[PDB]
Amino acid sequence: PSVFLFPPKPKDTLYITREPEVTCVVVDVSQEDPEVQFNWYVDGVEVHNAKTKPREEQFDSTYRVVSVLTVLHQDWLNGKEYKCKVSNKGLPSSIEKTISKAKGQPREPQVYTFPPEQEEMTKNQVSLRCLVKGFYPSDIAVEWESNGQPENNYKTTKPVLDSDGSFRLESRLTVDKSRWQEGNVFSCSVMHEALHNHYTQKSLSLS
Repeated sequence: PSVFLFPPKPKDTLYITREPEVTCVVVDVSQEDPEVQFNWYVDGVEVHNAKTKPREEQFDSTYRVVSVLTVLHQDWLNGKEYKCKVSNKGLPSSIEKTISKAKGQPREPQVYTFPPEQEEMTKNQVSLRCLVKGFYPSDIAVEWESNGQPENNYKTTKPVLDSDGSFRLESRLTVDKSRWQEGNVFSCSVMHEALHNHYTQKSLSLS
């Protein structure tokens, strides 16, 4: 009977028109609905604006209950503590979790792009690489774009810790070789709190 607490999507905290939320999940292998209750707290003060969904059966036959707490962009970025406490109805025993933005001087990402490797120029689909390093905290969003429109066909690694305490990750965008050959510009878009206006972009095209 275990509880998970997830931070907001990094993009949501960095763009004020987005709706960042923290997410509390209860996973339970037992059919018996124990009628879980959530208490939420921001820096130890209970709040009441969480939206909790009904118990649902998962594909693996376990049961999960999801509770979402809307958060203020600055509240997350200023290191406020989000506490999820879970109770079965009228039974005082409880499990809690706490998360918060990691502490430490924010550091700006450095962004590198790489064209496809030439022994890949024999394939129908080629890869573009965006390497991002030197950043703190780990909270970051990496996306791609071309001709002012999003590219969805990318995979991004989990953040890895370098030995100076800053993080790094790599994204790879897979596109049809014809698109790369026709001279289209592909932008790696990087969103991090330590970047000016939380955004920078590096661009890649054939010459």
